[PDB]
Amino acid sequence: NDLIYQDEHASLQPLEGRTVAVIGYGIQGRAFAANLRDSGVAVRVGNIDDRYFELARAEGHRVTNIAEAVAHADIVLLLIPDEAHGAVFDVDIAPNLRDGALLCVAHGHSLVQGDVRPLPGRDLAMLAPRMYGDPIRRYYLAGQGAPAYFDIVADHTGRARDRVLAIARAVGFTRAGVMALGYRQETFLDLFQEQFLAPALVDLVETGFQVLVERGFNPKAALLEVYGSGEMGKMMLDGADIGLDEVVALQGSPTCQVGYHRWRGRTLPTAVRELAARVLDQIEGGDFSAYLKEQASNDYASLDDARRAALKRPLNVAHAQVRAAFRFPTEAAGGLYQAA
Amino acid sequence: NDLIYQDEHASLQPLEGRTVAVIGYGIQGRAFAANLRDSGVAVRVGNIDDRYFELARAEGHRVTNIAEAVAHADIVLLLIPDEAHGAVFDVDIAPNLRDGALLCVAHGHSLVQGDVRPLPGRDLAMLAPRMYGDPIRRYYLAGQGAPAYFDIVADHTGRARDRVLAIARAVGFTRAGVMALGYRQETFLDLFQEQFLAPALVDLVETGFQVLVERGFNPKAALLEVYGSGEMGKMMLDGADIGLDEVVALQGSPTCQVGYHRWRGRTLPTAVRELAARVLDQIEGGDFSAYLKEQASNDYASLDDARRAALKRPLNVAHAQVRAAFRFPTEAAGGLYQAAQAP
Ligand SMILES: NC(=O)c1ccc[n+]([C@@H]2O[C@H](COP(=O)([O-])OP(=O)(O)OC[C@H]3O[C@@H](n4cnc5c(N)ncnc54)[C@H](O)[C@@H]3O)[C@@H](O)[C@H]2O)c1
Ligand SMILES: NC(=O)c1ccc[n+]([C@@H]2O[C@H](COP(=O)([O-])OP(=O)(O)OC[C@H]3O[C@@H](n4cnc5c(N)ncnc54)[C@H](O)[C@@H]3O)[C@@H](O)[C@H]2O)c1
Ligand SMILES: [Mg+2]
Ligand SMILES: [Mg+2]
Ligand SMILES: [Mg+2]
Ligand SMILES: [Mg+2]
Repeated sequence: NDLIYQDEHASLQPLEGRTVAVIGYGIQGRAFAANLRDSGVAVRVGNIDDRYFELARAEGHRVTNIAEAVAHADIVLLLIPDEAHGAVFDVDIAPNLRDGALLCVAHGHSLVQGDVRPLPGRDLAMLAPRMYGDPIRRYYLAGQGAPAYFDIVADHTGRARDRVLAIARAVGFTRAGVMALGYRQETFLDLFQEQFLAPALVDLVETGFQVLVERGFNPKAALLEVYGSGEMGKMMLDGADIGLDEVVALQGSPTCQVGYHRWRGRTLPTAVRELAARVLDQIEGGDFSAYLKEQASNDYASLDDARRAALKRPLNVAHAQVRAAFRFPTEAAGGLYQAA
Repeated sequence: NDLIYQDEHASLQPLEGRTVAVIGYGIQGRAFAANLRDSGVAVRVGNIDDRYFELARAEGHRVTNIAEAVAHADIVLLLIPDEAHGAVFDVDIAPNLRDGALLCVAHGHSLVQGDVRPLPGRDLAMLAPRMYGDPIRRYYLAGQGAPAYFDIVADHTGRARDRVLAIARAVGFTRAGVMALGYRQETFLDLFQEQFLAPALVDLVETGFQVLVERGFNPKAALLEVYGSGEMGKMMLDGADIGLDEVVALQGSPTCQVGYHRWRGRTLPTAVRELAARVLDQIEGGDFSAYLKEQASNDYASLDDARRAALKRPLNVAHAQVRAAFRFPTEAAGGLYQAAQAP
């Protein structure tokens, strides 16, 4: 059956007198580094010479090049982009990773592609959060956490498991649950969410917007209804708690419930299911890996073009107009990652 | 060209010495009643003899039958299901609505069907929140608000507009924005969200779950990724703030962004937009209106069956298994609708 660790199944004892090198200070790196520090764990940041290095220094961390961070650490968290794992692993990590040290990745992709490998005398694990940084940090400060998947890939020490789960406890994942799952299955699940589900959800919101605008509806009202009001986001996030069909049962007017249940299970043709299968085949069969390696070279120039093009889509032009005219509920983020 | 009111464009002055009758204490009724009370507005609840009547009493409101609430009110908010509007308006509201009093609906449907009509000497308006009750209440207490649309249908007094916007300010909608929109267009927009977009989003989440499970993926993990983790919910909520493509640009790893942009705009066949058009045709043409009255005529017996049947779906079986095994971050809701300070 499933193996799920919560607070009662993990301790910070294994991190006593140990230094964690957080490699990278991006979406994941910044949240791990902040949460580890506030949990009373000795933390160092290893980063290349870019804005994240300066940010780590600004937020009161000990910041060096990656090689120096790895050399001075008992546990190394490789929280940089997956395509950068190969070169950073071979040049900066492997040569400096001490005897009996633990290397952790937060995604199985580099393990699947063979860019990160078990090293003699050393431990290798995946601790893969099911959430991005800002929520991981906000949850942690409220005494809450996001779920994670973990895999002990190589355990020379025999202590990898408790050290990985101690990191997971210190960063807050054990407040939700840390489930045993193979790095291979994590990779395919994770890439599936990013390549089928997220695009298809945004494509559908966009489809609702475009059809309403085509048929003479107020573009601001169209944008608000399909997501801009936050209603669809609230339904999906409350749904994570009580279930999606249950949100409609509890929070829906009878008119809303009658309409919802008329089309529930009837909106999507078989082609959607088939395209999801096609995306999974591309992820598993090496097609996506080749596409990603291509896109990575020239420092993701293609991705930059795609990002700028997206902002000029009618949906995102309409978003800008709505957000200028309607105040959205936000929380102050100033010093969110400074010491607690 | 849009007319959008924020806090600077409304005041509570028009509610000075006025009593608001909140008809219903449901998803909308409870939030309006709570926020109005905390804003220092005199509120009474009119409700039929059910669990909502007792809840209103438990939460410290002056509670009576609908007719008595209306008879003692300057402003009446009709916050009960749309199919109940006709009978309640004819029997309970119209005969008891004072000269120069304002009646507000939170949805245009009863106005489009003619179940709620302008009355000589009285004001008629729509104030339609773009949000359900709990967030309306939570936002209010945080000094924030949900957006709303409004339409002045009949204005005998010539003061309908300022009184409607005063209610909107009292319940917090002006902290986000309250936009002028015809009750007809609101009806079609609102029903479209409920009949195309919400079902299709859940259908899409379910498709993701089914495909992963049918290919041997861990059912708990499949459920977490497609919504159960809260990640897709957070993306869509953060997206409402900064934009959906912008959330991916800011919070997505480069691996995630490369994957997202590979399929963005390519996932859906033309049949999806065709169905969207078909749903609007059913909404606009009277097909849905007839379907709803049929469903209501048996006290929503078919809906009760559909609700129970939905809990047996593999997605909702997996949800229960995930929720028993993983603790989810939630705020305590115990005190949510009891008296608070004005923010
Ligand atoms: N973003 C998420 O929601 C998320 C979720 C779970 C796991 N992860 C995983 O965490 C890891 C980090 O992803 P992220 O989203 O934090 O990325 P990010 O884009 O925020 O990473 C930026 C960081 O990586 C460093 N970096 C970038 N290119 C580098 C290079 N060539 N060499 C060395 N350092 C480099 C930067 O200096 C900075 O510290 C990845 O393995 C990713 O798959 C991300
Ligand atoms: N739910 C939403 O998110 C939402 C959003 C905006 C507008 N609205 C509108 O608000 C109004 C109320 O919807 P809701 O979601 O609060 O509904 P609800 O299901 O929560 O309504 C329950 C309330 O209606 C009363 N009620 C039910 N049947 C009645 C009847 N036959 N006669 C008298 N009272 C009756 C109950 O006693 C209770 O007070 C509707 O016009 C709806 O379209 C709802
Ligand atoms: Mg992920
Ligand atoms: Mg509605
Ligand atoms: Mg609505
Ligand atoms: Mg990922």
